[PDB]
Amino acid sequence: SHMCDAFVGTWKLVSSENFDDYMKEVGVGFATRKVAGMAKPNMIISVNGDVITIKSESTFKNTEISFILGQEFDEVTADDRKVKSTITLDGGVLVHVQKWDGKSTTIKRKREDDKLVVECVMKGVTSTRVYERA
Ligand SMILES: Oc1c(Cl)cc(C(O)(C(F)(F)F)C(F)(F)F)cc1Cl
Repeated sequence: SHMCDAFVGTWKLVSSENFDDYMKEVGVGFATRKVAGMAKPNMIISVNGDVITIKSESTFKNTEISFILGQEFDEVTADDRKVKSTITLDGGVLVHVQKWDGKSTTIKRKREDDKLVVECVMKGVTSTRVYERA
């Protein structure tokens, strides 16, 4: 048993709050915000050795990242930002920082009861997205 066991699996979005405002703060344009805000993604998390894979799949976009904790990688986001990403575990929370154009946003994933809670923060704007097991 190990580092991310309680995150592994297939998760489905069940609620969102403040996501349009988060996307605005990040710089996402109108049409992408509308279509992305409608999305109901599945988040699929797996681990093989030290490599964690996170897939996000919806009618809007299918994306996938694989990474080792603490080890930076280049990522193209679903909104076509080219970012430098680092994901770490901080007291049981997966913390994903994305850097681009002198900006930064942080996405935190936490297990809470039977949910996986995702908090997306850009400056003073936070969005909370709740996922349940599929
Ligand atoms: O699945 C998704 C993933 Cl991985 C990422 C996004 C975004 O890139 C966000 F919010 F992260 F900035 C954006 F901009 F399109 F909204 C949205 C969905 Cl729905």
